[PDB]
Amino acid sequence: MPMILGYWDIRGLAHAIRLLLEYTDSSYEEKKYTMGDAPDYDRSQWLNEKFKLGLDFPNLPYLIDGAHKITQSNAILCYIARKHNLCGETEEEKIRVDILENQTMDNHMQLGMICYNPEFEKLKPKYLEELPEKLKLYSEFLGKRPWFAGNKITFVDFLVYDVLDLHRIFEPKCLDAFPNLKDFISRFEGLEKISAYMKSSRFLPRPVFSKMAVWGNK
Amino acid sequence: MPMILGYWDIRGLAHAIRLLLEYTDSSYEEKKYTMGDAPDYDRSQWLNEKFKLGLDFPNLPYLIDGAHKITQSNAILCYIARKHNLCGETEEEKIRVDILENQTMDNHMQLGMICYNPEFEKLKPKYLEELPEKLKLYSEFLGKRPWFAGNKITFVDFLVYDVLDLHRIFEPKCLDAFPNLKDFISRFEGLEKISAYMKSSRFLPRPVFSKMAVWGNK
Ligand code: NA
Repeated sequence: MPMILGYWDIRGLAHAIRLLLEYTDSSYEEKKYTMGDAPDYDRSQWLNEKFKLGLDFPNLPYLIDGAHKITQSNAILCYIARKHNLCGETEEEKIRVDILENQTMDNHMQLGMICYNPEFEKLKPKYLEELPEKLKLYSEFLGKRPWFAGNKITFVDFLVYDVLDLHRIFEPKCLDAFPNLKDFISRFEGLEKISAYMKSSRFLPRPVFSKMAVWGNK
Repeated sequence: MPMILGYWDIRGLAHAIRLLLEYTDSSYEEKKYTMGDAPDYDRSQWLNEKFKLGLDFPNLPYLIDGAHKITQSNAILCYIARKHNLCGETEEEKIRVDILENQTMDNHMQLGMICYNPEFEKLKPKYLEELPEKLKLYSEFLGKRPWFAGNKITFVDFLVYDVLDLHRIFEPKCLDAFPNLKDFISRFEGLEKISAYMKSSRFLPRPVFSKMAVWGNK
């Protein structure tokens, strides 16, 4: 019965999924892949079973729940969310969820691109220069709402939390100009099932990225 | 009052949206922004309006429909699709829709990455070496189904059509090994409203990408 979540033994793209699985009290186990160390960074464990699990578009992370085999982190989150009415009910909520689902991936991928290239320190200045405007848009989108879709928490709160928390690790002061984002993080981490998970042995906040990353590899 | 689709005067990320608006007999008009040529690629036409349209995360394309102001092309597609029950009904359809919404963006962005890269000619051979396996995944996922979510067309058929068609422009023979994908294209282009639109003066198949592209800029 327990679902299987497959991913590298890192935080990465599985962080929001792990948090949502824990928030919804879902029964799951993790299939963990380990990347080899430098200089080769072997990925054989995944690449050689990548095509042996019945996934339609093999990729990490994946979720196996009975006959349902899902890839793409956002499709995984949506699947879990539908089981728990975490998807937005009003048309307004649904639009906000769809926008943020795609926007959070853009901003995550932009950080991933800066952290996997070797000129990271050469490219980091322009990134931090353009970062406050990115966070301001999140802060203004939230405004006075408790959650990003409106009055009710949805799966995109888990995506926005991950994006925000990644950046306060990346730059510790980046949220100081945005008190409503700091309060959002405080309220998210204070949710009973989330707080219990973050204080448990399963909590895997680091490394942020794979061994292949210039930043966040450890 | 027609909806407003705003984008560059190219095919780009708006193709699937244009096709879906046409299939659904939507009332819309297009706000076309023109981009300057190299090396500056002037976008001041967009920049002078970018923050004055009510968009939460200003970006192109956008869709304005009364009070609803939407960015992210997948969010735009979902908004139009919900008006016409084109998002999938059963859980099984919804999973396939969710996977494909994100998978098609992945493959779209992977072609965009090499076509916008200055070393395009250096990178093309390996991309073409890996292309058959990518398309095989779409062919095996479709199987003998008429549409990608199952027995009824959904908005992700428009997304898959665009990615496949982009690649037969890029590599004309690339679908030859996959008859069910060729048949799918025939079915998509054989929809009455798509057929009429493709013969219309509104059809805009080229340029594939923006003026900044190395491949597909004209
Ligand atoms: Na939808």
